[PDB]
Amino acid sequence: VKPNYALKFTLAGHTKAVSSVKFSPNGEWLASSSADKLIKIWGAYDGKFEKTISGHKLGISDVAWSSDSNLLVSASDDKTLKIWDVSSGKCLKTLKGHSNYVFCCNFNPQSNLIVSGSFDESVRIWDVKTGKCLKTLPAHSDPVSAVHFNRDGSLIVSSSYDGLCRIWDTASGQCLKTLIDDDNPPVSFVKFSPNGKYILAATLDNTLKLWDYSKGKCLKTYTGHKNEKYCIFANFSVTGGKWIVSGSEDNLVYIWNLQTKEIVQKLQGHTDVVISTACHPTENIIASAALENDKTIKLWKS
Ligand SMILES: COc1cccc(C(=O)N(Cc2cccc(-c3cn4c(n3)CCC4)c2)CC2CC2)c1
Repeated sequence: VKPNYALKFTLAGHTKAVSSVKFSPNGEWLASSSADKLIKIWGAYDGKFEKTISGHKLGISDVAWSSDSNLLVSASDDKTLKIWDVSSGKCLKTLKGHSNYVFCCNFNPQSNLIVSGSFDESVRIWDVKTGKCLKTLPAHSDPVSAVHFNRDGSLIVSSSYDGLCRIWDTASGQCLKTLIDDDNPPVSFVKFSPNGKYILAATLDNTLKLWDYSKGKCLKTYTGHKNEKYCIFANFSVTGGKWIVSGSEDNLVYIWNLQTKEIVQKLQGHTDVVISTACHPTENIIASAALENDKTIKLWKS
């Protein structure tokens, strides 16, 4: 069984490389962030431009939705995160604390906390309501590429150019596990599986790996794409077949069968590295976004 994703919409508006795209949990919206310092909101189903959210002083590298689809958090080279009320467009809080560029961010499932990762090689945990830092984890010895909460929010997984994946106790801040394979390439992305059993990790040796967190073992490897230079998002696609989805530095979107690890589709159309992809929560829809030579977001439907 193979999907037949087909291009439906191309979304133009950002004036520099796109950084990160995410679908709202309620499925209505796509948020994008960009090196152009802007957040843009788009209709998830029609690709129709909705509004621009502005305020960061420098480029934004990541953006993420609150559980109720009402808030965004963004991570920027201005060394802040910003919490946004999407309807009003207002910046509710500016999170100051990192000493270098903030590269990655996420809400916990309860959306009372935010986790962030930075070039200052730390991971910080923030209180959403007060906008204050609760914990600072001396997490890595190189820039942090990704941070993600597990299903009940009790765990944080982080990745770094230092070659490590680490799992942290949210409440205590203690390192619970360090994961690394036979080699030490930079780890450029990590996230928990939807059921929370697994960890999907990208390394800059053109490889994605599915880990059993609790066993601390690599279960699956996904190859065939190009990933040696940039931190490319990866996803679990679950609305139809169970796929792994990733951008690639050959300007394609790759889709693998999660179980068999075979490539089942490649999406062609971007003119630069596909840095970010996202999967719609209820429809077979993928959003993809590319770097400076391209500047567009594309919406594919299977
Ligand atoms: C983290 O340390 C590094 C070092 C060198 C390159 C990059 C990088 O991926 N990009 C591309 C890029 C741009 C914007 C956003 C992202 C990005 C953010 N996140 C991810 N990629 C995965 C999780 C969070 C990457 C840098 C761009 C070309 C100048 C990252």
